[PDB]
Amino acid sequence: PQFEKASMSKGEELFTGVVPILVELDGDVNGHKFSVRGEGEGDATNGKLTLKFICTTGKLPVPWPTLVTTLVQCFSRYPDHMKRHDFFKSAMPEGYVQERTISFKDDGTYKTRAEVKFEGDTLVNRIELKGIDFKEDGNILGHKLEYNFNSHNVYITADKQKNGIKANFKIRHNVEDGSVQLADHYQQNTPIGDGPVLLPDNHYLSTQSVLSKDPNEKRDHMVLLEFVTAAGITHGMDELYKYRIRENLYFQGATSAIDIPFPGTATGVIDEGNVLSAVTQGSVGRSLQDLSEATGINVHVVTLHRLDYGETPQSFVDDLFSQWFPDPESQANQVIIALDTVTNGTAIHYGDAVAERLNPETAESIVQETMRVPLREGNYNQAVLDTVDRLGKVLKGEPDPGPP
Amino acid sequence: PQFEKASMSKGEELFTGVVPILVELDGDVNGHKFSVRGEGEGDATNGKLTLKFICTTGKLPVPWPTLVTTLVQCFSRYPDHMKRHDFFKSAMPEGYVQERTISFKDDGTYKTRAEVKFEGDTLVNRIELKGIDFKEDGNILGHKLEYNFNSHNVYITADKQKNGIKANFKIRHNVEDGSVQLADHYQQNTPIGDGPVLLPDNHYLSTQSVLSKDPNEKRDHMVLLEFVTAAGITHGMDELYKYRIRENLYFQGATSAIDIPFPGTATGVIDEGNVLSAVTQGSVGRSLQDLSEATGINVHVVTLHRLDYGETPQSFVDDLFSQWFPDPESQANQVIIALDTVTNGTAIHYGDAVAERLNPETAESIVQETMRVPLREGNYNQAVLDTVDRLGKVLKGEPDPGPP
Repeated sequence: PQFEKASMSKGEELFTGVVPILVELDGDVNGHKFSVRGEGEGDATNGKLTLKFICTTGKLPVPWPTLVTTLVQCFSRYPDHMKRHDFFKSAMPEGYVQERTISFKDDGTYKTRAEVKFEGDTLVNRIELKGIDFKEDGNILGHKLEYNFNSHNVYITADKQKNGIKANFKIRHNVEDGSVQLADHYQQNTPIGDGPVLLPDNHYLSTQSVLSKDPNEKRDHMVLLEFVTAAGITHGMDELYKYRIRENLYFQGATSAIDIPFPGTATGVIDEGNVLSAVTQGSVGRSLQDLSEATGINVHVVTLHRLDYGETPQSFVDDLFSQWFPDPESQANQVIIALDTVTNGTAIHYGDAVAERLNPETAESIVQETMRVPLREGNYNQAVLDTVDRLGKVLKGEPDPGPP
Repeated sequence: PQFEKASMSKGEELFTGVVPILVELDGDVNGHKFSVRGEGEGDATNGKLTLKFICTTGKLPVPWPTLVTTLVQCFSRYPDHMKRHDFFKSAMPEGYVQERTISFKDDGTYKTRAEVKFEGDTLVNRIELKGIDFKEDGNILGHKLEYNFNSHNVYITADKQKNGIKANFKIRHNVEDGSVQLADHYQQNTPIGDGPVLLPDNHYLSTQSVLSKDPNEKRDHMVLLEFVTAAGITHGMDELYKYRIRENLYFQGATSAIDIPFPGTATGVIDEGNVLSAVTQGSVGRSLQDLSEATGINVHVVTLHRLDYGETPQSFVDDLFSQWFPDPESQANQVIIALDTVTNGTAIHYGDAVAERLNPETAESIVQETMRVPLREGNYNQAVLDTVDRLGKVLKGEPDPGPP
């Protein structure tokens, strides 16, 4: 079996071999202050990672395993069929901001902000950690955690408004008395630069960590080794799918036009890519209804997650319109605007009655300029409202306003 | 997110913690004879594995990395949503026979047979290896391979006839001159005992190996550490799906009745679970056609991979018959027999005209005894032919023969 061997981003090629790694952390938990420095290497092709951390201020005031997740997901092994979903490498060399909240069950919580970026040939992770309201003799400050680490799944989803991702997972820390201490993780990454990045389908990383000690070393330290790979889960893999309906977990795949059936409505908005607020849809709804009752032109606005490979925005919107409005009579009385929320590609289609009021060069200007300019900052709500505002005045037969 | 935490086989519960491990290998390559013994532990919940191998006969005549794949896939981490596909643990404690052929590109080939089974509380892998026609100064016998190891995917499929699995993968061995030496792997596993086992959907294991040396050790040896997890890939995850049609790679999922459209044929066989030879289908074809032309009863035989969760063999065959033959007139002139090839569950449905010749207690005997008895040994061809033979004589109006 052979898959897409080609490079999917420029950043991906920086990790082609072994990349040196540096980690720096300034922490404060309940006021006990500390610092950690770490160095090692990473081999992203194989998903291998090797680091040695040391506490530069004495002995760690918290247990080492509690800092593992804080102390470079760009070194994950994305198999060939998953390469299009590797956000982390696509943000390089500029890097990303990785922020987290870590709630230890029945105990305090960490608050973390790091920058992960290339400085020369080395990948650098620079962290600030703050820990609040921990129990004086709890599992954390009391150092009751075992020096070992379990494997986990990190569930990832795209944050399209921020041109980044979000992730959630539960870390299980073995307690020396046989119990288990839970650390719920909420995470957000956002690229430092303005270059383009890969916005992923829902997927997960399966993680493994092996903690050890350096016999020669006498400072307080941790030796860590890791393997990491990405994978996806679709609804058909989940025996429990039928029952957990009463999201952000399943690999969406591409949207083909047939996947969107005609809504059965004169006008409206179809937010399949889930980028629009209910308040926005309510406003767009009233506007398109205004246009209909006055001009008798019916518009639908369709968002979607991403398009099939090989199919373009124009080709999707052309197919959809044929499917919705088979009869040429059902045509012309109808419009459709489409938006790919992963790529921000847009396109329109309309029947001749509309073109009896809408010129090509204008119609392009409305989807390629008025609509796309706000997507430059991830403002999908404004992109749709502006487009609705400009087009509606055209179809009401008014002075066309300008593009941005 | 929460998935099926429950146990899917009895064998699965033997790996609940850390299991001690023992490996024994007797090898002969081009006549250079050797033995290796290894001991360590495995933690299948986390997909971790730790072993130390030593050559008991001097220095290894071949490079250590070339024996990694030969020297316990039961220690793989199956995530919760994949537990139904873990063949390896379900064959325990009796175990399985793991046989392989390893073709080193432009060089010789290994031939291997092992038994993996529990002896007391320890998992034991006992291997015989034979190597044939290697190059005297090749990459193998010449010891030109680097002491390191890449990550790989092991692609797995069910071998239903043998109540086991098959797997294929390509191992890439780094060569000290910068080139890469390929070792194509063909594999077959079969349970040692007669107890029930899990037959899996297509899936893969993503593997990682870290090779190291023991400083205190002076014998020829290898220290190995491993992480391993299972995952699946459906067609929608593969950008190249549309082009590689002109198999055994994609996670099949369950078959619902709607997935099988009415074939458009008076009679025939539909081998959706892909267990029947063309020669068998040709024979069944002529028989069912004989029954039709003579008695005017039309039979279809349908196999399928496995059923949706919650749906039974009877419930699938009842739905299918309604879907194929809506009109009660299209009924009675028609029969349908269904077979789940993963579970060997069977069921029939027929219209009243058939029951004007076919008694319930008999119809059951034909699908629950005549058809299932040959499935006990994985003989799907004989199961269908026997059932066709017995039923056809009933519907021709002849002395019913017996069940097994």
